[PDB]
Amino acid sequence: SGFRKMAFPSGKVEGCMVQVTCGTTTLNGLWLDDVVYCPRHVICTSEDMLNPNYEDLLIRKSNHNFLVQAGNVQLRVIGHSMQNCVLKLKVDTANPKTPKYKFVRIQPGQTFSVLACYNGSPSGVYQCAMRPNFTIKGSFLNGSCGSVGFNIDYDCVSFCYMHHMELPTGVHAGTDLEGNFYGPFVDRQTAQAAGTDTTITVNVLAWLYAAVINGDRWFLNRFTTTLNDFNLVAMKYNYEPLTQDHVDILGPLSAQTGIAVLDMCASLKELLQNGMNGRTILGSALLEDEFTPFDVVRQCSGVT
Amino acid sequence: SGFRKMAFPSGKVEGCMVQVTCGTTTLNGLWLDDVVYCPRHVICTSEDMLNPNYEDLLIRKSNHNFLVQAGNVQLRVIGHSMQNCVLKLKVDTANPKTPKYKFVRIQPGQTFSVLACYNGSPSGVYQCAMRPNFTIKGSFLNGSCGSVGFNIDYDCVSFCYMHHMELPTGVHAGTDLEGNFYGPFVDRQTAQAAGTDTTITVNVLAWLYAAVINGDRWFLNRFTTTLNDFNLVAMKYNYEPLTQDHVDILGPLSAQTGIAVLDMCASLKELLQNGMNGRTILGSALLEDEFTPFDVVRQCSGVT
Ligand SMILES: *CC(=O)N1CCCN(Cc2ccccc2C)CC1
Ligand SMILES: *CC(=O)N1CCCN(Cc2ccccc2C)CC1
Repeated sequence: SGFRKMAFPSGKVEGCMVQVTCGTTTLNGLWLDDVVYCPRHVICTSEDMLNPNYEDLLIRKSNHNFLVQAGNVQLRVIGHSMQNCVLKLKVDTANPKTPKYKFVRIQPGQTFSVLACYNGSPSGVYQCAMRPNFTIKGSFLNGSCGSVGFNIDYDCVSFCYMHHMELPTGVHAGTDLEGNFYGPFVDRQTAQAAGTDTTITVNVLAWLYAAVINGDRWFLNRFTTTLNDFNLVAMKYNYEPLTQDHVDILGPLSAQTGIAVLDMCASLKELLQNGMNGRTILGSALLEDEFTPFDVVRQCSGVT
Repeated sequence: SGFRKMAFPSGKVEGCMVQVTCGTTTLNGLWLDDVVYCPRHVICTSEDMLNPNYEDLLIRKSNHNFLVQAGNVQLRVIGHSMQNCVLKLKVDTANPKTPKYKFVRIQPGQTFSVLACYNGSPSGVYQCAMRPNFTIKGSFLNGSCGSVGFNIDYDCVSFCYMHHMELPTGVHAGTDLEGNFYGPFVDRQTAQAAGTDTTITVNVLAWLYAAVINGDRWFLNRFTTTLNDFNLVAMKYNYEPLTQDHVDILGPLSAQTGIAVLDMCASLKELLQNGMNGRTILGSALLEDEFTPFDVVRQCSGVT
């Protein structure tokens, strides 16, 4: 019992983190097989970051200009290419600690663990969600670029995020491992405002399911609603609209708790319309939206 | 920028987790050098848990009754002893993945990372505090006993917690690695009510410092207070009393932000007396007390 913002064990990803230095710029790389993946702005000085031409900048660089350190041992770079906003460095050694892995591009609403890194050294691990505006609310200091977000299924690491950018508003933008940015963000020091940070409605409902399962039930009410009625309330409160797909995904939690999805929606509706009245749910004074139904099932079943 | 509930990278502790089976009971062990540490109630059935005599129960057990599995390879048990509420199993192999480590007994207010485990397999990692009533607010399902709490300094793991017990109220009790319970808890299925869960005042002030450093400053006011005046307010709201030691510890955060500790105390006072007025601080609608001044300095400096 008890419910916690829970990250994947970070071990398998700790074994992949390296330091990448190009001239004076240092950030983190990800060493999988005989390839090190890092943000392409490794080749920039802050003098370049206002209007960088990455193709032109990279012409000036050679395999020996990319200093890759794995602990206190240097990797020999035998090749380099630009894929979208990442560099792939070919090294002459496969990472012996390469886990089973995939690169997956996640959807907004989906959660993942970040291993925050500085000079290829892991510092901490936390749980994130891809916000509906394709930002993540991270904790990232200078030198954290190249840190990766990941999910783990038994033995298999799915890398979904590389950290690249902090918006003036202190939220975070980055790429999948093919170097494609989530949202409209570009690796350039320019005016880039985030869209509306809407609340991930299906994740709030999953979290209300988690609450019921762990004893917090004061918010359960006598009411129900319809998808259309609920969504009128959702819109007013900048909640993502709830679909029949979302309802289907909440099915197993529905089944476990014996509370119909649309009844729980009615509970959420009254919570939006009335607030918490100074009360708390799983030790939170607001509605948590960074637990997926899958996350709730996991932490309330005990998958390893 | 951004502030997250952040755990230590769990890798070094993942390499130490094993499965311990005694007859039909299975839980987690910690393999350091040629010793596996697990909760002593591994020797119990739920039939024993009402009034277990551990000395008498252990007489009936032998080295070969303690089945220790590390992945899919079995460790040979060449010895066993009871230390307080832990068993130490001597194995014929030193854990090749033993990190540098210490056993440290933490004080209430101090934070640590938990690696939640089931059948010696890590499932997730989160950040905890030893509550002033010597409970922790964990997330622990059946089979999670033996999971450990830890801190990491560069290369050195300080193990402070082994999970043993869930109180009827769904909070968690456990031992240090010498098998001594935090608080008055005993590994027995008996009436055990937790004391007052007071708020860790120095950790709230550290968190307010973190907020200021990350841009959230609406709660800064024109007032100051005294240690004695503040503590009258602390008592009323079941906040731990603030000492000159707490003020000394907040010194570096004070220095960085240019806000005097007693001014910030006055900010906290008005927050207690007036609440948040439906506002938030670092994305929280209540006062977070599970970040130590040391945690704030770390996440706002970037230690690895
Ligand atoms: C993430 C990190 O290590 N750094 C801090 C922020 C990114 N920065 C480069 C930069 C600056 C402005 C706009 C875009 C980018 C990519 C330096 C490294
Ligand atoms: C933690 C774990 O794996 N288990 C669930 C709770 C502990 N339990 C044994 C028990 C039961 C009641 C009171 C005390 C104790 C130690 C079984 C294993």
